[PDB]
Amino acid sequence: SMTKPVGPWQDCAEARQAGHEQSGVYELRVGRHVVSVWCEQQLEGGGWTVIQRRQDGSVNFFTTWQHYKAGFGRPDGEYWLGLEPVYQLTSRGDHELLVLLEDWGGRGARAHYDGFSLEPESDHYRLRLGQYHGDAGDSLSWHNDKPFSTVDRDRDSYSGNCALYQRGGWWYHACAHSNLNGVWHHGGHYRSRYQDGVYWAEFRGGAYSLRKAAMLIRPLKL
Ligand SMILES: [Ca+2]
Repeated sequence: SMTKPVGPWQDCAEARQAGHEQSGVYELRVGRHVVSVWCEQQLEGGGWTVIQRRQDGSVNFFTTWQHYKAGFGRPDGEYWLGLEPVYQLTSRGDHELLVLLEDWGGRGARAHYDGFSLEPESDHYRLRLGQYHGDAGDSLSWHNDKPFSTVDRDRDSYSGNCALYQRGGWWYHACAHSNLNGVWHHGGHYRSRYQDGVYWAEFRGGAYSLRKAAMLIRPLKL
């Protein structure tokens, strides 16, 4: 028929190439299961699968290993796609990671990594990145080849428990240049004993909480 091609899709890039130019919720076939994700279809050519998004404090990111593994939140809003789904997606071919940030004054910034994957659960979903470029600054490279930690699974390189103080699940080092799964505060400045906000060291700094943050992936076709 004369209607556009339809899903479910291998990824947002496949939907984009089929002529779906509007961002929104798409169905992806990830492994043996179809999962709904937000696709950013306009920025930098589109085709970006959102795997993490912060924007309004509606979802608790201080949550269980099982929730970090399986995914939590909902794709129309704040969510975390899940370590296992992201492992499945990035276990097939090369991927670019795009990090999108916005501060409370409306300034935006972007980080790109040419290469992004996770080890499986048996290797604690260790992060692998590729070459960096972007205006945001490279505040994820310090987390390369770090295991994923949550408060009951302290795998970081800190004397104490990074997740306990910075409140995310993350590939904590000692402790972080970026904390995108941290506490979303209702303004850029907040009162806390710890740098626990949604921060990016090289874009507004570790004492700031960003208004919007998101992590997106797309197949990398050289
Ligand atoms: Ca520790």
